[PDB]
Amino acid sequence: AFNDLLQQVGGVGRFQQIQVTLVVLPLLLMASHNTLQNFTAAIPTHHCRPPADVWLPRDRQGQPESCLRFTSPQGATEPCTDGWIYDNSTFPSTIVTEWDLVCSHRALRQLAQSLYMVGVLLGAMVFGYLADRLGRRKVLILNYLQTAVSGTCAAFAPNFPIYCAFRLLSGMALAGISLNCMTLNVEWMPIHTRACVGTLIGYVYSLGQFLLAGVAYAVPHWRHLQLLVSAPFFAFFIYSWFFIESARWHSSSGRLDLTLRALQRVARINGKREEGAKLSMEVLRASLQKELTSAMELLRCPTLRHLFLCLSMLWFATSFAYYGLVMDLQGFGVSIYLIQVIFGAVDLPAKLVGFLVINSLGRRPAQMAALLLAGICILLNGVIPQDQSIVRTSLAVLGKGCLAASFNCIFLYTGELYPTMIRQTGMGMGSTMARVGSIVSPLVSMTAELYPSMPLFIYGAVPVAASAVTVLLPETLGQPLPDTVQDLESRWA
Repeated sequence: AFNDLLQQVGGVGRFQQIQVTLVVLPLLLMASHNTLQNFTAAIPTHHCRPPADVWLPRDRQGQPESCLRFTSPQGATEPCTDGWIYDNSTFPSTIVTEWDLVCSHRALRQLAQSLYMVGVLLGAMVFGYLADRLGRRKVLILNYLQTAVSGTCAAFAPNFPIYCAFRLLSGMALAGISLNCMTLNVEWMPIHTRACVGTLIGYVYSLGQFLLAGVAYAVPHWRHLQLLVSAPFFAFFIYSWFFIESARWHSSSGRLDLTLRALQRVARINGKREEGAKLSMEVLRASLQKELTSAMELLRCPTLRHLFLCLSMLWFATSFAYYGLVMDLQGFGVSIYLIQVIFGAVDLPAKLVGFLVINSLGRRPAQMAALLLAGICILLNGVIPQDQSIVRTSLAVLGKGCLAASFNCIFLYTGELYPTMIRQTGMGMGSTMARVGSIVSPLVSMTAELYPSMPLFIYGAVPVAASAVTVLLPETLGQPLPDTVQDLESRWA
């Protein structure tokens, strides 16, 4: 037994203590690299440049129009041609100022985010197979270097295609590093110590936002902000050479001497110089007799369809509602730094109370309550006028907290419901649908010209219909996990 071997060699000692932190360190910058678009592409106030030879319309609010200008001295008007004048009050320079991505090309700002989010999905897909074929350490270091190079070269991009391609490569590598970090940590931790690691992961991810806000305030310029955000990955790659490959993959790959050498090294670096000397080729051979010995069932057989459909719908709806909700800090009214700080601070109590609710009551009432509350909050935010921020901002924050709680709730539910044979496949498909929702969310946010309230209305309407699906999901609180598809058949009967 692998757990028996881990308990014999020393379990969680100095080796694991160093490894967990040295592996989870970059997830602090994970959130920064995920959210950096909102701060490097903030749109400032602008208006049409006066001609090179009083020249600008005004609206009911009294501000000069940003896409119109006079044609006669002080009448008819002609579209802006010469250029644009921006305001350097709060944002000295962004990509919008650099490339004049306003009016006619206002969609390129969202197109950049969409092409970046394609990268995360493609990276997950490719690098899962790459890791399964060539181990975990090599793919980790390759993704480290790719992230470093892509992030460094993205700041120096004379052309929008160059910037977009570098962003897509960065997203690919970030997906790779995240997935491989999670897999390696799970593999090296014992079986019973997995919920603790997941909590740790969640916490780190939540705590990265404060660092993002601090560094963004420190460096307002977009080029320098990008460079400073992507710089530490080089030192991270430098230290990534001192990693040890996981024993599970080595055992499953048909090679035993490497696995035994790694186990002996781990035992002798933790401190158990007596226990680490008892490992033998034949003893390990006798111990490892059970471990040594797809989508077809996930879709075709009628036993998993009625669960896969609902789980995919829930994952997609959650990601679609969350990843577009996050990137709307400018429109509330208060300073975006304070808004980011509040968004990063409110998550912890929401997840705590969500954990309490799901552990004291059934899972379906918690799921439906979270989904419906998030949808209602978003709908009310869309309906309410934007003049008052004291209530609109608070409602948006409450919706974000509810969505954050629902994410963890569904993360637990999917694994706890899927049987032992398709559990990994179901989790992978759920993550894939989540990434698809994250991809489509900016494209829905694109549809703002037809109606100002259409994006918020759609964002608040999707979870409302999504929450009504959860009723069909059977509860599993205080019940043993299903093992075969036949066992689950009796429960639904």
